Amino acid sequence: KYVRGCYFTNWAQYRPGNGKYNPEHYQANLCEYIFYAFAKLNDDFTVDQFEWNDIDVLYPGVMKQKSSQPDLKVLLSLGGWNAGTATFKKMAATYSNRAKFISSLVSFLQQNKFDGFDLDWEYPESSDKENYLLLCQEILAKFEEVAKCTSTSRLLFTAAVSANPKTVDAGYDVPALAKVLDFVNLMCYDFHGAWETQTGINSPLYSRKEDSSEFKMWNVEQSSKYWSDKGMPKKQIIIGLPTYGRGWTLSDASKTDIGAPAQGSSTATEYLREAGVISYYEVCQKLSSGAKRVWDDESKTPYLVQGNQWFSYDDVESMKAKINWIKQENYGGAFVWTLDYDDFLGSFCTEHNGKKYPLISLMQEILG
Amino acid sequence: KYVRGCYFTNWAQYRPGNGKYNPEHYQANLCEYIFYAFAKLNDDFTVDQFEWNDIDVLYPGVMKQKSSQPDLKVLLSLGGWNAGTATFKKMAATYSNRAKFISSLVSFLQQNKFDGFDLDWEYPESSDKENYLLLCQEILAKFEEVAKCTSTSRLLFTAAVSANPKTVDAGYDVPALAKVLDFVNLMCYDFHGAWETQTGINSPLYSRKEDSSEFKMWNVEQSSKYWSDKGMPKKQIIIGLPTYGRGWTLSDASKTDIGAPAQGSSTATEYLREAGVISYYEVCQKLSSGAKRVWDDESKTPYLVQGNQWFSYDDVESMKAKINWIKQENYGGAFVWTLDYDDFLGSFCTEHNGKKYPLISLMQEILG
Repeated sequence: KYVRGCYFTNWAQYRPGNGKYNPEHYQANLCEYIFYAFAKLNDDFTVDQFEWNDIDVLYPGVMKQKSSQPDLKVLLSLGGWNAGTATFKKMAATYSNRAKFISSLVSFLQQNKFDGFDLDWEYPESSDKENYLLLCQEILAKFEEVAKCTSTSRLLFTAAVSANPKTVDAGYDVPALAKVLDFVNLMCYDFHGAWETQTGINSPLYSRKEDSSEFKMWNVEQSSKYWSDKGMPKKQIIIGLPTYGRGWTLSDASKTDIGAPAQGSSTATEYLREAGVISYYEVCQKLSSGAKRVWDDESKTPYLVQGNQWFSYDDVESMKAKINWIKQENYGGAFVWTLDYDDFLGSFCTEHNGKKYPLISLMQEILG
Repeated sequence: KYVRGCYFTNWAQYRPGNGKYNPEHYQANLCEYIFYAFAKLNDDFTVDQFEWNDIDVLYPGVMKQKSSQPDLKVLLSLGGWNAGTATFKKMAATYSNRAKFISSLVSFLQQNKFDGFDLDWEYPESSDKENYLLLCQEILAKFEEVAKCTSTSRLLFTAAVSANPKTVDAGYDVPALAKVLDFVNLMCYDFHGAWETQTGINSPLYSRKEDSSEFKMWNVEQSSKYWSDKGMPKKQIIIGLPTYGRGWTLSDASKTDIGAPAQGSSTATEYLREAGVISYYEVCQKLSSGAKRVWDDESKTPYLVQGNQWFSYDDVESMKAKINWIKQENYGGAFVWTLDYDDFLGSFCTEHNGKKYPLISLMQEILG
């Protein structure tokens, strides 16, 4: 039995044309859990919607999906990269601060009919290690208290967690968190990207011989193993699968290997409009335009070259390898970041004969 | 500004052919409140599903309708005519018994995602008047405590109540109940039926000059006015609207007036299969077969004659008069018993050009 999770994002509504992603684009039985990114943590530690139409439109639209998938669970995620850590740090620092946050959170979850809560603090530091654990222990205790009122099933509680072993060491009490979190969404991606001066793999399954020694742990296999070594049971370790890629502008268009020199991020793409990233469906458009694809069998990922633009990304072949490896190694399951980067219409790519969600469907197909 | 309620019944799934009623037959915005008839009160005072597929199929099927109507509220009803009063009487007799029931009910409501509770004890007698009020005060108190315990909006709490002024006098502390019930569903129907040896009107809007004095209050106008006179604010009095009729077999096929002698109940009909009752859509079937309709302008209701079969029923004209009257007198709103007696497929009646719910649609159309 495997967890299959999927992140919905409340800013994908702003993509133009056929990139615009609405709750109704979800397909029944793709995911057992949808994680809603993101709510907002106010300065006064209360919780509220982040986008103007979360409560009135998008939350109900996502909850609607339970009509064709009765087992679907929808959790609210809080935090993320852009939110930073300053407010989390102060909120977790005292019992009174944490109690105020937990009270606001529980009311927000109940009023909006969520099934659980996904804590995406990116990331707790050494100074936060104790406070982060207390926060998690007190969230679970509250959720249990709420369930005891009526003998109902309790809200779920998960967390998205760093794949960097040094970060894991500093911020997480792993054996203690295993008793309190239902599972952890391992963020084993963004290992390399436009912040570096040479091309590299966003989410390699295995290390490559040409990896420098400092990066030998910076892959799916070793990052997940580290969490297991630190005391997290494998069934609680959920492997993260990106449906986006990261891109560079090459210094030299004749040097296109992994590790080739770069002069900066890739040019912002048509739908994501953000330098240095690309969606899978945008990759399909570039392939139709004649972009060159290379399969890197060592890491089990492809990369794309179009002129001086170079992207590391994930596709059906890399997802197949990774999801089969999840079964083989008996980790807890998979989750995808995000629903809205796949070919969710089936019309952006030609090679899948119009199949919707050619990437994300693989979870149900292989693990289901 | 006006309550619009509708009763769903969990035995309408057993009617044949186009009489079979499924939750997906509900039409968005017909009702603001759906009342689910009925749960089961066990001998030990605990609450449970009545039909084998309530929890597994029908409850979530009704809840699904919130997807196309986000403001829909679904309440669970307990009691009804066939349940009788024996268990209610024992359950309400002591604080201990009521607390066991209330704890069981609150758990059942929250486990099954109900928005509220509708108490249909038919009917508290003089020996129950104090216990009935205590039961209602304690239900509301628990609902308020549960709301704080689980950080949710409190469950709604209604009751379906007698329209017989003698029964109201004996069983209901009307000013005290107004303080704890959100509103009352006035059962201003079944005033006359096959238990009587002569024909009469199921739910007359007004009294008729030929009514004997014993029945001067047995109509919508006076029974609702009585609840008002007894201390229930008009905005808490919800006027009941039947979508069924009641029938007799005439003693003399040449004597077809209101008050004509009868020798027994009407023959059981094709879909309801219960002697003495008929659905509106079954009346439509008989109108197509040449039955005679008579409009009684005094009561603002029609009756149907077909051979020696005689039915008092309600139709678009009687519903129009009653619902427009509700607005004129500023009562609290209307409710229909039941969704499954209307022409809910639009397949039985011809005078409405295939309109679904020709009767029940009038609530939305007139009360807004």
